[PDB]
Amino acid sequence: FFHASQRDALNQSLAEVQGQINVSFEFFPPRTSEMEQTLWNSIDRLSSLKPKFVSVTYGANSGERDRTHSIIKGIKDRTGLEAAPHLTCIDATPDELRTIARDYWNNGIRHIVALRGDLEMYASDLVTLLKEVADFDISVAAYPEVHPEAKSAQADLLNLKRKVDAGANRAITQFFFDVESYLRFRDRCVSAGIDVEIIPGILPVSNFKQAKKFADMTNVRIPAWMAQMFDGLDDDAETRKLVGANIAMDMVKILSREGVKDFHFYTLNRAEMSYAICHTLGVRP
Amino acid sequence: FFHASQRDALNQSLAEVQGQINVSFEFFPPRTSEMEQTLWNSIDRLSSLKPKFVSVTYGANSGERDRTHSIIKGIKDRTGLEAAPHLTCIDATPDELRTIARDYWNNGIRHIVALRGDLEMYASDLVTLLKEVADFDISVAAYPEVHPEAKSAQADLLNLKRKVDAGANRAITQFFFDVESYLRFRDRCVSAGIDVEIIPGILPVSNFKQAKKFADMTNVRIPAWMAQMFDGLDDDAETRKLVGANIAMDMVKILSREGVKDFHFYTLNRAEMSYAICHTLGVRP
Amino acid sequence: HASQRDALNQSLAEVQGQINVSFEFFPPRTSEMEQTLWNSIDRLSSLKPKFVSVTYTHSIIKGIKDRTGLEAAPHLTCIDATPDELRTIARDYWNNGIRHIVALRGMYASDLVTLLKEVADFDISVAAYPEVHPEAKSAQADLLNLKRKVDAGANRAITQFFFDVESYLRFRDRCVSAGIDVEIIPGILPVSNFKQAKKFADMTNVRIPAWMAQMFDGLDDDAETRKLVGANIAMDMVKILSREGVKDFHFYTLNRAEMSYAICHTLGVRP
Amino acid sequence: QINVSFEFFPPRTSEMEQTLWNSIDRLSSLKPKFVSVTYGANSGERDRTHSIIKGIKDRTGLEAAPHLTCIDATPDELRTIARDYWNNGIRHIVALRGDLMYASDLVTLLKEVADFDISVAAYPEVHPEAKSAQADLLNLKRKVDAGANRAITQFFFDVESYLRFRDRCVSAGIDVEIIPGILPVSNFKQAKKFADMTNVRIPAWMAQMFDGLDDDAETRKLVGANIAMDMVKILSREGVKDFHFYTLNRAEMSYAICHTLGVRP
Ligand SMILES: Cc1cc2nc3c(=O)[nH]c(=O)nc-3n(C[C@H](O)[C@H](O)[C@H](O)COP(=O)(O)OP(=O)(O)OC[C@H]3O[C@@H](n4cnc5c(N)ncnc54)[C@H](O)[C@@H]3O)c2cc1C
Ligand SMILES: Cc1cc2nc3c(=O)[nH]c(=O)nc-3n(C[C@H](O)[C@H](O)[C@H](O)COP(=O)(O)OP(=O)(O)OC[C@H]3O[C@@H](n4cnc5c(N)ncnc54)[C@H](O)[C@@H]3O)c2cc1C
Ligand SMILES: Cc1cc2nc3c(=O)[nH]c(=O)nc-3n(C[C@H](O)[C@H](O)[C@H](O)COP(=O)(O)OP(=O)(O)OC[C@H]3O[C@@H](n4cnc5c(N)ncnc54)[C@H](O)[C@@H]3O)c2cc1C
Ligand SMILES: Cc1cc2nc3c(=O)[nH]c(=O)nc-3n(C[C@H](O)[C@H](O)[C@H](O)COP(=O)(O)OP(=O)(O)OC[C@H]3O[C@@H](n4cnc5c(N)ncnc54)[C@H](O)[C@@H]3O)c2cc1C
Ligand SMILES: NC(=O)C1=CN([C@@H]2O[C@H](COP(=O)(O)OP(=O)(O)OC[C@H]3O[C@@H](n4cnc5c(N)ncnc54)[C@H](O)[C@@H]3O)[C@@H](O)[C@H]2O)C=CC1
Ligand SMILES: NC(=O)C1=CN([C@@H]2O[C@H](COP(=O)(O)OP(=O)(O)OC[C@H]3O[C@@H](n4cnc5c(N)ncnc54)[C@H](O)[C@@H]3O)[C@@H](O)[C@H]2O)C=CC1
Ligand SMILES: NC(=O)C1=CN([C@@H]2O[C@H](COP(=O)(O)OP(=O)(O)OC[C@H]3O[C@@H](n4cnc5c(N)ncnc54)[C@H](O)[C@@H]3O)[C@@H](O)[C@H]2O)C=CC1
Ligand SMILES: NC(=O)C1=CN([C@@H]2O[C@H](COP(=O)(O)OP(=O)(O)OC[C@H]3O[C@@H](n4cnc5c(N)ncnc54)[C@H](O)[C@@H]3O)[C@@H](O)[C@H]2O)C=CC1
Repeated sequence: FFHASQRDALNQSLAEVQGQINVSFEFFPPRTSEMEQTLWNSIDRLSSLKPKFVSVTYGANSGERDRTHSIIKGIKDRTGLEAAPHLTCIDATPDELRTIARDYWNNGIRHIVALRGDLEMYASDLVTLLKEVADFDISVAAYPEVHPEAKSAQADLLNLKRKVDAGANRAITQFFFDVESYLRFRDRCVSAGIDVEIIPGILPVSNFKQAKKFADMTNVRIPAWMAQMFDGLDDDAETRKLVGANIAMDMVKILSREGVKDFHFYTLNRAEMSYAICHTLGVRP
Repeated sequence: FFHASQRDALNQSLAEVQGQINVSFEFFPPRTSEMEQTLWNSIDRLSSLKPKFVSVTYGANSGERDRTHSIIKGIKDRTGLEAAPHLTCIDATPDELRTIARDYWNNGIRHIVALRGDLEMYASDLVTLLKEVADFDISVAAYPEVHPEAKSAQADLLNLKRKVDAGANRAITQFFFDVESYLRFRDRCVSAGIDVEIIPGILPVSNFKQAKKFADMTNVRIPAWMAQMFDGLDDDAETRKLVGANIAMDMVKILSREGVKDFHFYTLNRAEMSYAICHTLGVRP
Repeated sequence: HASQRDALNQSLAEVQGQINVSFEFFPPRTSEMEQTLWNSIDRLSSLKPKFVSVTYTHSIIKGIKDRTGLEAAPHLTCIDATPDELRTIARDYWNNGIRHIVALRGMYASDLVTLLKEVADFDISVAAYPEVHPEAKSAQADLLNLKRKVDAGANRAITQFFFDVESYLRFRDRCVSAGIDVEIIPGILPVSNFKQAKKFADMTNVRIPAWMAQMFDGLDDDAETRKLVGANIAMDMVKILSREGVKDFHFYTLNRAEMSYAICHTLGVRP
Repeated sequence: QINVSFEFFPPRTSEMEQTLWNSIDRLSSLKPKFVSVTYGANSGERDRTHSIIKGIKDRTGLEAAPHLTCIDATPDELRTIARDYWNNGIRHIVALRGDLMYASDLVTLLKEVADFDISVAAYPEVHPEAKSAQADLLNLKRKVDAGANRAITQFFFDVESYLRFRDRCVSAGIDVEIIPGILPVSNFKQAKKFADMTNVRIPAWMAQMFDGLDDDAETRKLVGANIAMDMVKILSREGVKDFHFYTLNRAEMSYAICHTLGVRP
């Protein structure tokens, strides 16, 4: 009865949203010939979905800044899509950052994901610095379950407001598996007067061990039912993929029904899962 | 809020049912060396799930009866699992059927899926004939959306009652995608005084074109959202598999919450999807 | 509540093209009603119903068959007729292309079914009463009679109109567990005139739910609102019935096509 | 227990003028809490809106609220107009911006003139020009904080959309009533045009329901009344006790819908 009809309604609603969802994909700089090939294969397949934009990460304190910039250029040259480099300020001086920013702008890179990076400058300072350089589109990190270093949930929330007030035109969340946490956070952002959309960062899980490691380092809660779902699958990649896709598809269906029309996917350079999740959202070639 | 909490509750409930679900798998006689290999690979993998039983189909009017019996023997000899041959009465005389039945019993085959088969004997007649031969475990076909040849839903329902009264100890449904139809049918079976469990026959869909063909021939309704879900995937087998697994997993989660503790899977000789669906039900090696 | 409504409406939209409908008419008593009736026939015919029937007549049936070609099934009662004449009329119909006959009493219906059977292989349709026929001594008794009529050869059963959906559903559940293997086709009475409808009800022992009485309260002089409210009630009823598996509907048009036509439209039954 | 309001538009032809007054007489018997009259910048102007408001008041004694926008109007002009309306007994105004001062600026301006009862527009499916859903919700809060006494929503056909929106409003601390604007549909072509211009979602089952009825007004009316009655029934079950009807100057449908809600003469 209830559970059945609820499913049908949720499913039909999702079907009718086709054509109204905006998506973006996050990639990281390949470290090997194999990953390089995989990445470009993924870029080609996901580019057909016409994402609002794609972004490329940059490991803070890595000194591999050139890799990020190189990938960004290649993406623009091959797809004509807007590619946003992630830029951290914890490992660079204001002068270096202004130089880096000016170069991006002159190279046609007009969207930057401004982050602080892990341990004189916090992300909000980078946002201001970037806005002084040029009228950049700026995306910043949001934490539904609170950044692990925040003094309080209130402080972390106020910090997001600070970043938006400084010029950030959108917020992208750390991944989460507790859907209610995201929804509650979205309401709190309204209460704090934040007027930008809080874009959910979605992590499709095929490798649970890896996800649990990411999660444990970021204070993200993995529900008991999810841990039980992946238990016993250490050596079953096929079942992990099916189970993970089911989880992600369930997640975006509920989010879509709650009015979310923008999704950012942590692809980890693989396209299969994100491509299928987008398919269910009506985002097709 | 609502949709979110409902998901969490459904998911947690499913997690807690681990160890209480009975499953069975249906296979068909391979027609080529390739399918033969695939089938035994699937048998080996699904056998580790300890199914209550497995069954092997027999195409009515095919004259390939020996193929079914051969596969059944091989399964018993290799796994030690109960293997139930499907037996049709539309293409054999009572004498031939009694002979066939006696041979099965003497060969250790004590469970038969008694069916009529497509066009002097209806399935109910076969049930009676089988019970006279020996004390067989007998499974019969049930149709939540009504068999296409029934004079009415009432007649088809009364026919199921006839089969049970004649000796059938369980009913297995034709596949369905409208979960409410199964639930309503289960309630009607109670109203008709049928005291056996109505086991849902689950069809995990990876090939939509094939499923639609099966469905159109059997009066099974494919919801509009499901047709839209597979639209545009004719040449994308990977996405079809992920989408189909999501549908099947959603289906058994809702069924499980409604008290269903028995599931029969139409594997079409492939194990991957059914194996993963069983994993979500807590049915693991 | 909201989601369930969305699910019900969608499932209804998908049943489009699989529901069978039939329309019941009555012989006109005036030139005006003659005009109205045939206009309805032309209108409702475009919906290609499984069949249409005329209360008891033979002429109207012929005209319908000659004008639309639809299976016109005339009603037949046991009153004012002898078994001899019955067989005569029965054979008179079958010999005129009339294959479907709604056997009614008005010497019971069962005997009428048996008689038509012993004459030819007609498609017999009898009456069913979800709220028990007023004359019947008991619910079970009237129930067994229906079975007797079905056993006698009644192909399908058509219920007296009703407004309490649960009553029809409970009755259908008792019909199956009673061994009746025919579909209990719900007879739908779209209400535009509450006074007239309440009259029929009090004459057939049909219950008018309190909510229905309240819904029509104060509309004696508001035909417009009555029609919208009645169409709504009939709409909701067939929607719920459809979700319960009912794929056959019989409409008591009272020779008017507007409402029945609209209700069919929502069931996917369109030209 | 349930309060209703009706919205009308200034007639532009003699035929529509007759229709409107017939509808006013019919609907006034239901004693609505108030009725409102829309404004068409290039389709009637403020004088026509005002004329109808005055006529309704004189003929029925009902509270009539003009829809007042601030496009191509100066603050001084708006103050002069509001003062005149107040002095003439018009004490409820539906304050709007109008398509391209924001509505919140008008609310403030009006409250400075007098203690007007003020209603503002709300969008369950977000105003088309809003930066985001969050920004549109914060704007509604700004309008309420500026003095708006209630919010009236753009029409919708996805009931859950309205329910989820109402919940977000409450979470945001918006304490006034979020009154659903109901559009009974008898002309689907016209409704779809309205919807396509305002980001309002039309469920698949609904589009399907009106398919093939382009030249069948009778069936459209019966089908649309069913949809509307179904909608208000669910909304009522969910705690809604105020409905605003987009009559499009016709009374039959809204009258019947109110009847089912127990709102009768
Ligand atoms: C969408 C997304 C993409 C990412 N991509 C990358 C990437 O490519 N490379 C990489 O290195 N990292 C990346 N990260 C990780 C990120 O850099 C870390 O989470 C980092 O520790 C914080 O960065 P931030 O931009 O959130 O910092 P901030 O917004 O500055 O927040 C960090 C902490 O400082 C606190 N804070 C802010 N201002 C003050 C103040 N004045 N005093 C005290 N505390 C204060 C905050 O509450 C918080 O606890 C990403 C995160 C997200 C969610
Ligand atoms: C779990 C499952 C497994 C199957 N496996 C196979 C297989 O291996 N091989 C194969 O050939 N087919 C198979 N089928 C398909 C099946 O044989 C067809 O659906 C067939 O047309 C009916 O078989 P049945 O056993 O349901 O027949 P029955 O139960 O006899 O029903 C068939 C029809 O006859 C009607 N009926 C019954 N008694 C009477 C009566 N006395 N008078 C009039 N009508 C009556 C019923 O209402 C129904 O419409 C399977 C179906 C299911 C659901
Ligand atoms: C679809 C429909 C169409 C109709 N069309 C017409 C029409 O065209 N013309 C017309 O004149 N009337 C018509 N009627 C009304 C009908 O004729 C009356 O309801 C009438 O009272 C007889 O009903 P019946 O045909 O069910 O007879 P029956 O089926 O014989 O049942 C009537 C009563 O007799 C009782 N009963 C049956 N057998 C016995 C027995 N052996 N001993 C004692 N009690 C017994 C039953 O329980 C019941 O109370 C229609 C009704 C319906 C529902
Ligand atoms: C009940 C109802 C009745 C209506 N009646 C009429 C009528 O009679 N005549 C007519 O012409 N129109 C009418 N409208 C249509 C309305 O005028 C349009 O929707 C118009 O485009 C916006 O009006 P508003 O009052 O909602 O403006 P606002 O509430 O000002 O909203 C308009 C947009 O501006 C945004 N916004 C608000 N403040 C700011 C800011 N400071 N910076 C940036 N963006 C901001 C909002 O989020 C929104 O996208 C009606 C609408 C409703 C729902
Ligand atoms: N939340 C996010 O989107 C990201 C967070 N980070 C954080 O910064 C640290 C340093 O980055 P790297 O030098 O690349 O470390 P790394 O080399 O371990 O990570 C490689 C890549 O994996 C992906 N990844 C890693 N952690 C992730 C996370 N928590 N969420 C989503 N994607 C993730 C990113 O694409 C990252 O570039 C990471 O260990 C992580 O803590 C880094 C990139 C993205
Ligand atoms: N419902 C069921 O479980 C089955 C139904 N059937 C019906 O009997 C007919 C004849 O059988 P075959 O000679 O094998 O035809 P076939 O050669 O086309 O089918 C081969 C196999 O595919 C699977 N299959 C086909 N239709 C199916 C269905 N509707 N549901 C679940 N599995 C299905 C069965 O394992 C079947 O043995 C089929 O076309 C079908 O209509 C046959 C087997 C199973
Ligand atoms: N339930 C039914 O389908 C029918 C019931 N009857 C009833 O049997 C008696 C004799 O019939 P008439 O001389 O035609 O009476 P009548 O002259 O009052 O009725 C004329 C026609 O209106 C329709 N009608 C009348 N009552 C109805 C009802 N309760 N339900 C559905 N349709 C109805 C029928 O088409 C009937 O032929 C009357 O009491 C009449 O109401 C007659 C025909 C059909
Ligand atoms: N949401 C509302 O209640 C209203 C919205 N508007 C919108 O403002 C803009 C300018 O208006 P006009 O030039 O008069 O357009 P128009 O000339 O197409 O509209 C004429 C009249 O029809 C009614 N109407 C039109 N759109 C409606 C809607 N979406 N919802 C309810 N009633 C509606 C109103 O009474 C309006 O005065 C248009 O986009 C129009 O849709 C105008 C009046 C009311």
